[PDB]
Amino acid sequence: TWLSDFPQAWAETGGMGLAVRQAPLIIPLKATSTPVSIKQYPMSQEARLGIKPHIQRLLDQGILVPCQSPWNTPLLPVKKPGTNDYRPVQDLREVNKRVEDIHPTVPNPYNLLSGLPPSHQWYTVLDLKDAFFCLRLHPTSQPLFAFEWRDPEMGISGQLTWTRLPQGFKNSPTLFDEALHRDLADFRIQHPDLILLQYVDDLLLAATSELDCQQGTRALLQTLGNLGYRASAKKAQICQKQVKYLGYLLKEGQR
Amino acid sequence: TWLSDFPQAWAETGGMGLAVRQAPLIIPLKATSTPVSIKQYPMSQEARLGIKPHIQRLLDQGILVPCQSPWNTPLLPVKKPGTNDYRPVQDLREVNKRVEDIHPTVPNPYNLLSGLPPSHQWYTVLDLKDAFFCLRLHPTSQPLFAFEWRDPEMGISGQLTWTRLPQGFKNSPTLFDEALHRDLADFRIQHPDLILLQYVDDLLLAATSELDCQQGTRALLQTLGNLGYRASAKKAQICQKQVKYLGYLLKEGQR
DNA sequence: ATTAGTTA
DNA sequence: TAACTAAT
DNA sequence: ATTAGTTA
DNA sequence: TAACTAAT
Repeated sequence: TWLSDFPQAWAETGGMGLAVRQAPLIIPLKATSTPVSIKQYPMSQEARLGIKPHIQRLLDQGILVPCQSPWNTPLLPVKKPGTNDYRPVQDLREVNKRVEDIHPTVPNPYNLLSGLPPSHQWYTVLDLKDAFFCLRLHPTSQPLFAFEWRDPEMGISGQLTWTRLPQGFKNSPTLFDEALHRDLADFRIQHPDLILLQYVDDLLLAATSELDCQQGTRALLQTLGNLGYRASAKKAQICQKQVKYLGYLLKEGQR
Repeated sequence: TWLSDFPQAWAETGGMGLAVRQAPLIIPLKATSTPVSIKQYPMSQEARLGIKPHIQRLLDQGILVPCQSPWNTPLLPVKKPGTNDYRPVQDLREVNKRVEDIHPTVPNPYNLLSGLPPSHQWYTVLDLKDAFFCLRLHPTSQPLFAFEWRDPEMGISGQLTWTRLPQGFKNSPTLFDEALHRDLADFRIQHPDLILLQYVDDLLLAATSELDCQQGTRALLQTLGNLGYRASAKKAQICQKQVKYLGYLLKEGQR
């Protein structure tokens, strides 16, 4: 039961993550950018009730905080089902347009896999839960991602914003990927034999013997939990010779 | 009055033309071609009355003759005005598709004009009237261009066809152009100095002195009339230093 | 609720 | 040009 | 009356 | 995809 050996490493028992070694991120704007404030589109009580719990939880976790900002983007009530539960999706497109571009350093899955040697048949796959939220946003950049929120009967003043790298921000994947690479550089050095593939929040650890893939996995989980990241114990694929990774099925140095 | 000096050369007084030196044309079909017979689209009495005179005249001139053929294309009643006189336009497209292609030897106007020297400022422009009809169609090729014709009260059996190169046939421009070039080759040889440009039925004669452009024009008209072609005395532009040719205005070695 | 892009 | 298609 | 091609 | 545009 790896779940018991490494409590801090699993989202199930380690609590929300926070990459303690990473300095809060500063988001540079384009040279000519000025704040854009888009009024919130009227939302139905149904959508609001559906979204409320999520907002409340984020506030209690400190991921969302009240604020007053010249920036504002609309919240979209998206129901994953065909007519069930909602989830808040923020339309950060006008903000993305005003933020300075950075080089896309995340390798496409195909090329990433080309780094998998035939010798390592034992793989481990971990998915980091709420990856972006583990990265802090510098207070000077937080106002950029503000949106409107209310409760027709008592509630928050008006706007809330993120204290962590938000979903929907064009640079979140790249910044997370680069941050985790910095945090796992030492681990790679301490395990010259192991093969560690990273695709934003999806990790594939490779090894020759179940002993390696096993001892290596223990070190990774311990390392991850220690750095402040959290993996999904639910979806975790430990020391297998066949696993699903990035939409592929790895089985015998194949796919 | 050039009209009196050369009666045979003008459509106004020479009668319908007929290139006596040109052998009746044989139209080769593509390797796999089979006859196409498209029934005549119902025509209104108005259109028919409008077209009748033209058909009658062509028959009297021997340009149209009765026939029975496995080929048939529809006649289209086209009124050049917005609601006036009609003219018969035959849709030979399905026939054009079955006829073997030939190389397009007619030069585009731009390139043709590039053959105009600065030295020749005196030009003459002649337009051959009913050019295609001056070329005979071999009896073996005539059936190809058949169409339906009737007179609700006495008339022609059913189909008529052309005995001359018809309008609407994809190769008519090229074949006429090549035929006239053969008929005017000698004239070019007998007038090394003169500049003769041909664009299907549009002729431009160039010269240095009004004497040349004049004596040369007399020889051309005489030659043309003698060969069986006919120019429009109406639109004729004799020995001028400015003339309209192929949509251009020639004035001083310009345009 | 919008929109950048692709298809009909 | 109108419809789709995906995306935030 | 149809149609091959180009634009909306 | 619908409309045009030219052409026979």
